[PDB]
Parts: sequence; C-alpha cells; structure tokens
Amino acid sequence: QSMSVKGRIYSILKQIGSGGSSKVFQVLNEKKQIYAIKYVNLEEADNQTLDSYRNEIAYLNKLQQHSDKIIRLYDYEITDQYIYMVMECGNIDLNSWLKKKKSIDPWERKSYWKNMLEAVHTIHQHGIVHSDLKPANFLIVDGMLKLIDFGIANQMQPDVGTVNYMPPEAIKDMISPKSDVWSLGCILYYMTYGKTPFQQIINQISKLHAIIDPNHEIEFPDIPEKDLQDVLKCCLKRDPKQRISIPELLAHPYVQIQ
Ligand SMILES: COc1cc(-c2cnn(C)c2)ccc1Nc1ncc2ccnc(NC3CCCCC3)c2n1
Repeated sequence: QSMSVKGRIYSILKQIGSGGSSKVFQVLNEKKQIYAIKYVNLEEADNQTLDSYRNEIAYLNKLQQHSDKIIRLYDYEITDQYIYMVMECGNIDLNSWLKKKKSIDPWERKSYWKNMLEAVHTIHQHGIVHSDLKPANFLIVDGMLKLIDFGIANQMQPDVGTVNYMPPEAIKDMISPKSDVWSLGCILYYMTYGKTPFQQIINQISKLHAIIDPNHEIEFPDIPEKDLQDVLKCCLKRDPKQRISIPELLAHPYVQIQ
C-alpha cells in the first residue's frame, strides 16, 4: 500500500496509531526518508470537528517557525473526503516510552521537562491552551521531546482516555495557561515518582473529588533533587493564581542550574 500527498508518493511501512477517523502511518518517500503521515477520513465529519482539524492544521503550520519543540509539518493535502499531513516521524510517544521505562535518568527527565516547557510556552504565546496535556501529546524525536498536537483535533492511541492530568479549575467550572502547567506538573510527577498524583484513586468520582479537595494533600516524597520537588509542589497548587507560570518555570533552578 502507498499514498500520494501533493504529487509525492509515500509507501506505508506500518500504522503507528488510529484515533477516531484518523490514522497515523510510518512511511517512506521515494528517497527512502522516513515520515509519519496522519490520515483523516472526513466522510462522517461534522462542521464543528471538521473546523477543529482546519484550526489544528493552521496553528501547526503557523507555529513551525516559532519552535523546534513542535513537530515538523512538511506538507498536507485537504479535500472534502480526507486530510493528509506529512510530518516528521518520531521514535515513540512519551506515554509508551514511560509505560516501558523501568527507571528514568535525571538528566533525561530535566531535558524532557525543558522541551515540554518550551513547546507549551510557544502555544501559549499565540493564545492557545492545550487543556488536554498528557504524555501521549509528546513525541520523542532525536532524543528530544516535541509537542504533537494543540488539543483542538481528536487524540490518537497506538496500535481509552484518562482524567489523571485534569486541573481542579476545569472540574470546578461545572481554563487559562495555568491549566497546562497543572498537566505538565502531573507528567513531571509521573516521570519522578513513577505515578500520577491521583492514580491510586480507582473510583473516578472520588478521584475528581481528590483533585479539587484542598484538604487532600498530594504526597511529595523527599528526593535528592530538591529543585525538582519544588517544581512539582509549584505546578500542583490547586489555586491557578498561586500555581507557577511557564515563564517562572523557565527561570527555575531546576531548569537553569546543572
Ligand atoms: C516509530 O513511530 C512511532 C511509534 C510509536 C509507538 C511505539 N510503541 N508504541 C506503543 C507506540 C509512537 C509514535 C511514533 N512516531 C510518530 N511520529 C510522528 C507522529 C505524528 C503524529 N502522531 C503520531 N502518533 C500518534 C499515535 C501514536 C501515539 C502518539 C500520537 C506520531 N507518531
């Protein structure tokens, strides 16, 4: 099987993942260079979701120049029937990497964190809040973490969702850049303690309650990296006004001092 995108032929090596009407394929161009093609079957798409894809593609194209921490979008084809996006192919997504890894290098964790702050910070500058950040939104490419999507179009899984990274303010509102800080904090906590802050809570209703309860104290076990522990405490503050900002996270010793 092979596909054509803007007159360029790509042979499919394998399907990396499938989400909804969208599929991701590892592919090779004529020169044998590797790429990831995202295929979206628009045949059963509503004007709201169709628009979301248009918005996601526009931002992705727009944010190309601003940061290298955002996945490369080389080309794309849009028709009433389908969408093809030619993107750089990464080794693996951060989620699948974390599920696999028995332990994580302190340097790698710090480097990955920095990449994440840079990518997320970039989208914030353009007025975009992902609001659905999780490890699966990050791709490891060349030992570097890149943001795959901006939370506008539907998420994909390799070949079920989670409320583990949800900020308290999102639950209570029944969403500002601080909401992404909470989620990034949950990712870092996971990379630090091998679990998310509320993973232990099996009962989902209880979990949401734990997330919004001031009296529920998140555990921050002592570790050699005292700066890392402070980052975690500052990202996981329930009051978004008191929660640390990305610009402040970028001036933190944890990311500045080595
Ligand atoms: C080598 O190829 C890959 C393998 C895996 C992998 C390995 N083991 N497991 C369990 C997964 C994950 C990712 C990649 N590479 C990749 N490169 C560019 C992408 C552009 C958009 N979307 C992607 N994947 C979406 C669907 C997959 C999850 C992330 C979102 C992309 N995935």
